[PDB]
Amino acid sequence: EFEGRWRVIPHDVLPDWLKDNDFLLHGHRPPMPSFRACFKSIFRIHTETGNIWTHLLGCVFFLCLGIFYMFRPNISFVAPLQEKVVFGLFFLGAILCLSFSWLFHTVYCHSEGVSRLFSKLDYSGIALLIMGSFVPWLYYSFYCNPQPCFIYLIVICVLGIAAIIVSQWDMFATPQYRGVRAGVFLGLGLSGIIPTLHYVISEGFLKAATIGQIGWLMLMASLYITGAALYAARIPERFFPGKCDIWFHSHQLFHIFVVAGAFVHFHGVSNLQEFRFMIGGGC
Ligand SMILES: C[C@@H](O)CN1CCN(CC(=O)O)CCN(CC(=O)O)CCN(CC(=O)O)CC1
Ligand SMILES: C[C@@H](O)CN1CCN(CC(=O)O)CCN(CC(=O)O)CCN(CC(=O)O)CC1
Ligand SMILES: C[C@@H](O)CN1CCN(CC(=O)O)CCN(CC(=O)O)CCN(CC(=O)O)CC1
Ligand SMILES: CCCCCCCC/C=C/CCCCCCCC(=O)OC[C@@H](O)CO
Ligand SMILES: CCCCCCCC/C=C/CCCCCCCC(=O)OC[C@@H](O)CO
Ligand SMILES: CCCCCCCC/C=C\CCCCCCCC(=O)OC[C@@H](O)CO
Ligand SMILES: CCCCCCCC/C=C\CCCCCCCC(=O)OC[C@@H](O)CO
Ligand SMILES: CCCCCCCC/C=C\CCCCCCCC(=O)OC[C@@H](O)CO
Ligand SMILES: CCCCCCCC/C=C\CCCCCCCC(=O)OC[C@@H](O)CO
Ligand SMILES: CCCCCCCC/C=C\CCCCCCCC(=O)O
Ligand SMILES: [Gd]
Ligand SMILES: [Zn+2]
Repeated sequence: EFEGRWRVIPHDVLPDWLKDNDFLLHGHRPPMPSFRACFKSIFRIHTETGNIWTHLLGCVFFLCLGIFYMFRPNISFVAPLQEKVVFGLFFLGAILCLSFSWLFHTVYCHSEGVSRLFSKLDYSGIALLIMGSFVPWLYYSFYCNPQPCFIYLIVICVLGIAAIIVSQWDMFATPQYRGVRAGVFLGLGLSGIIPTLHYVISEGFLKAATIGQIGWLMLMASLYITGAALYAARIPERFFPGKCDIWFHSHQLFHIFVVAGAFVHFHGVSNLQEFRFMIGGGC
């Protein structure tokens, strides 16, 4: 098309608001204050191609998975309205996170102001992913006891809202604060260790590891700590500058870790429900 033609550019030519990873040396999209060109650029090769498509493709996937769940027969659930509301909040959190992300990774190169607004929606989406993922997990983990279930819900929501308020600070988006983000969100998700200690302290290592939770929760902490480590350390683009530029750089692998992470997490709480059903609502 002879409308909105652009070329990829090296890092040095990017304005300071687009310059974020000095290991992605070429393949950058230039500032294009046209969302027409921005959304058309989804069908182009560049540093954000994979970022766009992993969370764009992953967003339609959670959208389908969250629609199909809503239309599940109500005999499957002990309390289908309640049980569907808890999963619903996880699914919305998963959908919003991926949407804010693929939208931001798309309209990113548009302007400084636009990238500034959508990056704050992008960060905020991570916090809503963690918050929402806790809701069905606490519903089944603290099923027969609601004093911790209520407290831990407020704890994850008070922490998540703080993370979301800290995401509005413009320093938080700078590449000097990259480690601070990987710690802020990593801390948010790892704070689940509080209710894990508490659950284990009252059910015991038998009632906790027999029911898969311990084996699953560890893999989840692996995905969380390995994943955040990649983002903050910029691996592998640190070891192969200008070679891992279009495919397989850290932000791209991190997207895969987020979609995979939210799938492992869904399959986990979709087991706590398959189990709570095989036992009914007894206390
Ligand atoms: C003559 C080349 O310098 C032109 N070529 C540059 C890229 N490489 C090599 C390089 O990086 O210099 C050539 C390989 N090429 C097609 C093929 O190999 O058949 C892929 C498409 N590219 C995209 C682009 O760069 O805009 C078209 C322009
Ligand atoms: C300049 C861009 O318009 C090229 N662009 C499309 C065509 N290429 C070329 C190929 O087919 O070999 C595909 C693979 N390519 C290798 C390479 O070109 O170095 C990746 C890196 N290039 C950066 C660069 O070209 O300097 C970005 C991709
Ligand atoms: C001043 C800097 O420390 C912070 N600033 C970036 C400055 N750029 C400079 C450039 O990169 O050319 C100007 C672009 N523009 C504003 C304008 O129209 O002057 C966007 C809004 N600004 C507001 C401001 O200018 O303070 C946001 C942050
Ligand atoms: C959660 C998903 C939400 C939907 C995301 C968007 C999907 C559809 C995308 C549409 C892109 C259409 C192009 C939008 C083009 C408008 C911007 C533009 O360049 O305007 C120029 C002038 O009007 C001003 O100078
Ligand atoms: C559209 C409403 C359908 C209602 C079905 C009612 C029965 C309950 C359904 C349970 C889940 C069935 C398996 C479907 C599980 C979701 C997978 C999905 O949709 O992935 C999206 C990708 O294929 C595309 O990117
Ligand atoms: C889908 C994204 C996740 C966030 C929630 C979105 C809000 C959904 C709002 C309204 C949906 C109205 C219809 C809701 C339909 C759910 C009940 C249903 O059909 O169960 C199958 C049973 O009939 C079998 O016994
Ligand atoms: C922010 C997201 C919150 C969740 C929104 C979606 C909630 C799910 C919607 C409807 C579930 C209704 C379950 C109600 C089950 C009642 C029993 C019945 O008679 O079932 C017949 C069914 O066909 C009725 O659905
Ligand atoms: C983006 C999403 C962010 C997280 C939103 C958090 C909202 C929390 C509020 C309500 C969650 C659904 C509660 C649904 C109502 C629960 C009532 C109940 O009987 O609870 C006892 C159970 O624990 C065991 O049976
Ligand atoms: C996005 C949600 C991800 C999952 C939910 C929250 C994640 C919580 C974070 C970390 C929990 C990791 C648990 C790792 C295991 C700790 C429990 C423990 O001490 O078990 C004793 C047994 O090993 C004895 O055999
Ligand atoms: C959902 C289950 C876990 C999935 C993997 C999560 C990885 C660890 C979480 C946070 C650390 C990375 C912080 C990224 C902040 C900037 C957001 C971005 O643009 O990607
Ligand atoms: Gd400015
Ligand atoms: Zn991202």
